[PDB]
Amino acid sequence: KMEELFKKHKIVAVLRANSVEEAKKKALAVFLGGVHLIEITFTVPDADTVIKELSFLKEMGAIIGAGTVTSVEQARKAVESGAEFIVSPHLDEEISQFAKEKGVFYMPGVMTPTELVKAMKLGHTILKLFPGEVVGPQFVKAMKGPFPNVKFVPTGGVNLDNVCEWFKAGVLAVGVGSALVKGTPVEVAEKAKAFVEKIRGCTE
Amino acid sequence: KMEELFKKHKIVAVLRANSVEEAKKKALAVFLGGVHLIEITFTVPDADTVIKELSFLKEMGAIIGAGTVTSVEQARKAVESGAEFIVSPHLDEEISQFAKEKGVFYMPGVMTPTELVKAMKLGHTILKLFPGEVVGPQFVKAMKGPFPNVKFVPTGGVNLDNVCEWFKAGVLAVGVGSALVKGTPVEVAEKAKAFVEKIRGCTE
Amino acid sequence: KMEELFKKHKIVAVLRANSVEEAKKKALAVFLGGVHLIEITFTVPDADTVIKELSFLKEMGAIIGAGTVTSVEQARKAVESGAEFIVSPHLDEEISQFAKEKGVFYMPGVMTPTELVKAMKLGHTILKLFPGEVVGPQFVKAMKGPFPNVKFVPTGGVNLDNVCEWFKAGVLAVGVGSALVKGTPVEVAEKAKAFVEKIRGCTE
Amino acid sequence: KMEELFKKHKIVAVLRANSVEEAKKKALAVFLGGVHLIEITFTVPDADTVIKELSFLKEMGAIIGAGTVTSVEQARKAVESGAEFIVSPHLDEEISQFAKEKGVFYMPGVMTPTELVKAMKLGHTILKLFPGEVVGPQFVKAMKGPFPNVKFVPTGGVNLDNVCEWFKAGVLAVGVGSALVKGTPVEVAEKAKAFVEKIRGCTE
Repeated sequence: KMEELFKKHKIVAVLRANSVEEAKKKALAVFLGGVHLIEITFTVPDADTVIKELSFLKEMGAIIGAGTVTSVEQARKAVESGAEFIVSPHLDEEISQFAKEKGVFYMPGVMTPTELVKAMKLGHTILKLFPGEVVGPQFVKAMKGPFPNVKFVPTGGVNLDNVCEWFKAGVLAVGVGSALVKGTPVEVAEKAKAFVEKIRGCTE
Repeated sequence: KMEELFKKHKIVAVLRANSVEEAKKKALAVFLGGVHLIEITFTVPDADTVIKELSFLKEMGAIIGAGTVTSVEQARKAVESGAEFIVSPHLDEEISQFAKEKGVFYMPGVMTPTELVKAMKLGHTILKLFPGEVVGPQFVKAMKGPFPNVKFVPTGGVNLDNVCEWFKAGVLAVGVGSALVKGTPVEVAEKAKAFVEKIRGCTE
Repeated sequence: KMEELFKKHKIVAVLRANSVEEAKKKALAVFLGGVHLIEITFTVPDADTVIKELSFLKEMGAIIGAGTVTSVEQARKAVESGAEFIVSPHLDEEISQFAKEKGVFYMPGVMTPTELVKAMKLGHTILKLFPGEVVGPQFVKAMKGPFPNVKFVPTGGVNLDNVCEWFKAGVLAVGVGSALVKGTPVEVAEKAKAFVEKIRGCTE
Repeated sequence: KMEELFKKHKIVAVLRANSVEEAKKKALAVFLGGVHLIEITFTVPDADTVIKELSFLKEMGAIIGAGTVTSVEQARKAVESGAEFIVSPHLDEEISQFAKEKGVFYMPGVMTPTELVKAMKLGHTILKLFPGEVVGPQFVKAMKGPFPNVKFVPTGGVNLDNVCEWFKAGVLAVGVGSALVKGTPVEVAEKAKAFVEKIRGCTE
């Protein structure tokens, strides 16, 4: 179900903020701009409170998840607060097992073929590629040969100029951080609209 | 308390829409653009449902009221759904009495000196001026002589070009309909920001 | 039935004259020019005699009514003389009740939202807007928001240059006085034809 | 008697001031400039004292009345202080009845055909038109058709440029406020002379 949501929506807002209020305002702004997949990172103060207080957006068709999850304790708080997916920057076997037992989609971060194969052995075929700005679209193209069934969601350095190159490399979706979420709520809503239009114009 | 909110915020979004979903999206858009006073008109389908489902914005500092109220039945539904103020296009003695008994702020609409004096005799000193595009800022200036203590909130034809003329005439606030609320959610948020900046630039 | 006649014919001749003979000649002239709705105003001397003596035009498809009715006494004389509709410059509760008891269409005049709501509470949804030259087409557009089911027939200052602006504002019909009825019988018949052609050219 | 004074003098000074002393100085200035009808508005501090202290000007042929009367209490104080006429911005049934019982001329303010007909039913045929700057000379021309016997005294926005247009529309007299009464006593006397000369030059 989560794979079909990533495939349909093609973009995840990777939300970093300095407060609960700033995070909520930015989550609303990206949703009003047409971004339905919203990742509340655990670098946001009280990220569990932010996820819980955004739960009303699910009735409007938002999908609220947790990102930068680095412990089972954080994964637990995220799920208890109503996170619909979990994202980490790394591969975490304890978070993988916890997410499997809870029936919650987990997207581990990988950077190498060895980490990719470890993630596959834990049952993961949809992988965060992080940092995307270091490995680039070339890594995604290289992995298509030996790993044809693995799908990537790159995070890091995705912007309006390179987003169509990522889709041409064969990514499932993109995780967009500062290029989307940096600025005032109005500028964030305008950037969200521009990303949705740019992605549509190179994936239809 | 409601007078000080009108004086502080200086703008009310007069929200007309064809559905509950459109009304909610536009209410969020004006709030994200910095408009805190939001009038859900009873020409919106299920306007009571819209008011109830927007109640979470009150925790963010939105003030949600009802507009185009033309019966005590509509006034009751609005208050039960959590409306914080009532607005009508006309003077209504039954709505005035009901609002007084409920302890809810009522802003009747007036167009004439006779209707103004009737509204004052019912205890109203803050009056909707409607239609504002017919009577203009000249009516507000004319009423300052005989009625120095009456304050107006004009509705109808208020736009970015004339809003500062309304404040120069001595209005308390402005009710803005189609010039703010018409368009996509993104265009409505941008127009809300432009109205807030324009009003600030001629009232500070 | 009267609503469908106003909707079909789109124009009422508002007939003012200084004698019975002048009124009859002008009523014939507007009818020969294609205007079927003819309002004999009670500012015409012996207006009841004029209505009675024009009764033969009903067999030709003219609809003869009374205008400038300001008392139940005048309303009675108009109906007894065979008036098919009553028009007043104001809202009159006694004329409203009398017209309801007689089963005769009454079109009250209104200028304000408060008078409009009073007229609606008396069962009137088709309202004379008077004076039309003071409130303009902007008033009709403003009333469409809060009062979508109310239909206007403006009277006062309607002419060949502005008649299409009134229809674009969403009026049901127009009441035309001096711009149609002033002049010789020949000039009145030519003006009637010009109004019918102008209205057709912007309402089809 | 008051109708013939309005018809003869054609102008009423509508006197607003911030003190008894300023009001008296301005009343003297307009009288020395040839304006005999002087309306002391109840927005003047101690307006009853001003009327009483101007009573000596009646021996010189000044006609001193009260304006902006909005209660029977104010009407009583005005009459007890020697007001020769009462003016209000609105139609007031209690002031109408009180003025009738006292045998004092009352000129109610009206803005609509409905208020006009209410004023006529209370015995008033000479009406203040207020605010004159909103309804304009076009309203006076429109009322001549349905209400040939009603006479208007417009107040609000009357000045040296438009005063002759008001007389061409068929007003009985004009009420002149800020265009006459604003300035030093010398400037007010010069403006009074200029208004009297301008009115004479378009009404003789």
